[PDB]
Amino acid sequence: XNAXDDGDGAVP
Amino acid sequence: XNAXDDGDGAVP
Amino acid sequence: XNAXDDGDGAVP
Amino acid sequence: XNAXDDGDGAVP
Amino acid sequence: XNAXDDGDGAVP
Amino acid sequence: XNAXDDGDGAVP
Amino acid sequence: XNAXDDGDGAVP
Amino acid sequence: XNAXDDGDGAVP
Amino acid sequence: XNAXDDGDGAVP
Amino acid sequence: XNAXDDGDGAVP
Amino acid sequence: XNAXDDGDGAVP
Amino acid sequence: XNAXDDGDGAVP
Ligand SMILES: CC(C)=CCC/C(C)=C/COP(=O)(O)O
Ligand SMILES: CC(C)=CCC/C(C)=C/COP(=O)(O)O
Ligand SMILES: CC(C)=CCC/C(C)=C/COP(=O)(O)O
Ligand SMILES: CC(C)=CCC/C(C)=C/COP(=O)(O)O
Ligand SMILES: CC(C)=CCC/C(C)=C/COP(=O)(O)O
Ligand SMILES: CC(C)=CCC/C(C)=C/COP(=O)(O)O
Ligand SMILES: CC(C)=CCC/C(C)=C/COP(=O)(O)O
Ligand SMILES: CC(C)=CCC/C(C)=C/COP(=O)(O)O
Ligand SMILES: CC(C)=CCC/C(C)=C/COP(=O)(O)O
Ligand SMILES: CC(C)=CCC/C(C)=C/COP(=O)(O)O
Ligand SMILES: CC(C)=CCC/C(C)=C/COP(=O)(O)O
Ligand SMILES: CC(C)=CCC/C(C)=C/COP(=O)(O)O
Ligand SMILES: [Ca+2]
Ligand SMILES: [Ca+2]
Ligand SMILES: [Ca+2]
Ligand SMILES: [Ca+2]
Ligand SMILES: [Ca+2]
Ligand SMILES: [Ca+2]
Ligand SMILES: [Ca+2]
Ligand SMILES: [Ca+2]
Ligand SMILES: [Ca+2]
Ligand SMILES: [Ca+2]
Ligand SMILES: [Ca+2]
Ligand SMILES: [Ca+2]
Ligand SMILES: [Ca+2]
Ligand SMILES: [Ca+2]
Ligand SMILES: [Ca+2]
Ligand SMILES: [Ca+2]
Ligand SMILES: [Ca+2]
Ligand SMILES: [Ca+2]
Ligand SMILES: [Ca+2]
Ligand SMILES: [Ca+2]
Ligand SMILES: [Ca+2]
Ligand SMILES: [Ca+2]
Ligand SMILES: [Ca+2]
Ligand SMILES: [Ca+2]
Ligand SMILES: [Ca+2]
Ligand SMILES: [Ca+2]
Ligand SMILES: [Ca+2]
Ligand SMILES: [Ca+2]
Ligand SMILES: [Ca+2]
Ligand SMILES: [Ca+2]
Ligand SMILES: [Ca+2]
Ligand SMILES: [Ca+2]
Ligand SMILES: [Ca+2]
Ligand SMILES: [Ca+2]
Ligand SMILES: [Ca+2]
Ligand SMILES: [Ca+2]
Ligand SMILES: [Ca+2]
Ligand SMILES: [Ca+2]
Ligand SMILES: [Ca+2]
Ligand SMILES: [Ca+2]
Ligand SMILES: [Ca+2]
Ligand SMILES: [Ca+2]
Ligand SMILES: [Cl-]
Ligand SMILES: [Cl-]
Ligand SMILES: [Cl-]
Ligand SMILES: [Cl-]
Ligand SMILES: [Cl-]
Ligand SMILES: [Cl-]
Ligand SMILES: [Cl-]
Ligand SMILES: [Cl-]
Ligand SMILES: [Cl-]
Ligand SMILES: [Cl-]
Ligand SMILES: [Cl-]
Ligand SMILES: [Cl-]
Ligand SMILES: [Cl-]
Ligand SMILES: [Cl-]
Ligand code: NA
Repeated sequence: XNAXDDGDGAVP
Repeated sequence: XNAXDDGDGAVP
Repeated sequence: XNAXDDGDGAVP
Repeated sequence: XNAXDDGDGAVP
Repeated sequence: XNAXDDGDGAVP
Repeated sequence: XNAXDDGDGAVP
Repeated sequence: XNAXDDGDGAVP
Repeated sequence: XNAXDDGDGAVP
Repeated sequence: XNAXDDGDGAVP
Repeated sequence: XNAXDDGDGAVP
Repeated sequence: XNAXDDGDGAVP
Repeated sequence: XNAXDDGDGAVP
């Protein structure tokens, strides 16, 4: 996997 | 963004 | 399956 | 807005 | 989960 | 939380 | 179709 | 489990 | 054909 | 992703 | 172990 | 894909 600090998908 | 051919999240 | 809006596992 | 105690999005 | 037609978070 | 005896996610 | 939350085959 | 006479997955 | 270990289509 | 002009899976 | 960001089995 | 002689997941 996750990127973005917003979990899976959304921001990479 | 998407990777994986499974849409957002899931497989990168 | 999924619950929680966070994908598989994590919050049910 | 927010729900979830996780801020905007994520868990409602 | 989402509301708003603008994805996760932002407008409910 | 978990269900399925396979841990978090996967089988509920 | 699928059952199981593990995709085609495996758990019904 | 299997259905279909094609093994696990595929036709139920 | 299949790729991905998830059968036909889905992940290549 | 897809190949084949027949969508996901089927002909690669 | 796991691979794929889909948990145990599924995509390696 | 599988490894381990125990099918998808579990032992790699
Ligand atoms: C090189 C590839 C193909 C991906 C690595 C980065 C990554 C793990 C993205 C997934 O982030 P999200 O789950 O937030 O979309
Ligand atoms: C290196 C980073 C940070 C991302 C590039 C690849 C990417 C855009 C992955 C996101 O895929 P999903 O939406 O399928 O998780
Ligand atoms: C009552 C049982 C046994 C399952 C129904 C609810 C469900 C489908 C949970 C899975 O959620 P996560 O994949 O987010 O853990
Ligand atoms: C009437 C609607 C549609 C929402 C009520 C609760 C709410 C404001 C949800 C948004 O929570 P997140 O920002 O955590 O997604
Ligand atoms: C049960 C609660 C508290 C809210 C349901 C409405 C909902 C699912 C809003 C989340 O929308 P966004 O992801 O657009 O913030
Ligand atoms: C009624 C609800 C909403 C959940 C109860 C069952 C549950 C806790 C599912 C989570 O299972 P996994 O963690 O294996 O996905
Ligand atoms: C009535 C029949 C015969 C099947 C209904 C259940 C079904 C659609 C199962 C296939 O699940 P898997 O793809 O997970 O093996
Ligand atoms: C009631 C359910 C849930 C399924 C019963 C029949 C079954 C065991 C389907 C699995 O067949 P495949 O392995 O061929 O997909
Ligand atoms: C380079 C081409 C054109 C195909 C070879 C690899 C292949 C056979 C992919 C099909 O996988 P799925 O059936 O999992 O989508
Ligand atoms: C690297 C691999 C293994 C595949 C690339 C070509 C491809 C993306 C085929 C998938 O096509 P279908 O979705 O039509 O099966
Ligand atoms: C040495 C071997 C044979 C495995 C290394 C990679 C691995 C740990 C695959 C298991 O991933 P899944 O649980 O997603 O299948
Ligand atoms: C390319 C990678 C990383 C793994 C190769 C070995 C493999 C396909 C293991 C998956 O085994 P299980 O389905 O038992 O987890
Ligand atoms: Ca991810
Ligand atoms: Ca993310
Ligand atoms: Ca994170
Ligand atoms: Ca999100
Ligand atoms: Ca994405
Ligand atoms: Ca895509
Ligand atoms: Ca993906
Ligand atoms: Ca699930
Ligand atoms: Ca979801
Ligand atoms: Ca969840
Ligand atoms: Ca909000
Ligand atoms: Ca808050
Ligand atoms: Ca936000
Ligand atoms: Ca929230
Ligand atoms: Ca949401
Ligand atoms: Ca929204
Ligand atoms: Ca939407
Ligand atoms: Ca759980
Ligand atoms: Ca357990
Ligand atoms: Ca489980
Ligand atoms: Ca099936
Ligand atoms: Ca499914
Ligand atoms: Ca499987
Ligand atoms: Ca299944
Ligand atoms: Ca079966
Ligand atoms: Ca059979
Ligand atoms: Ca079958
Ligand atoms: Ca195929
Ligand atoms: Ca296969
Ligand atoms: Ca595939
Ligand atoms: Ca495809
Ligand atoms: Ca096409
Ligand atoms: Ca195709
Ligand atoms: Ca097919
Ligand atoms: Ca594993
Ligand atoms: Ca993982
Ligand atoms: Ca999973
Ligand atoms: Ca497992
Ligand atoms: Ca996996
Ligand atoms: Ca496997
Ligand atoms: Ca085997
Ligand atoms: Ca195994
Ligand atoms: Cl992250
Ligand atoms: Cl993709
Ligand atoms: Cl959900
Ligand atoms: Cl909150
Ligand atoms: Cl919406
Ligand atoms: Cl988000
Ligand atoms: Cl359990
Ligand atoms: Cl399912
Ligand atoms: Cl059969
Ligand atoms: Cl495969
Ligand atoms: Cl195509
Ligand atoms: Cl992983
Ligand atoms: Cl094996
Ligand atoms: Cl599995
Ligand atoms: Na948005």
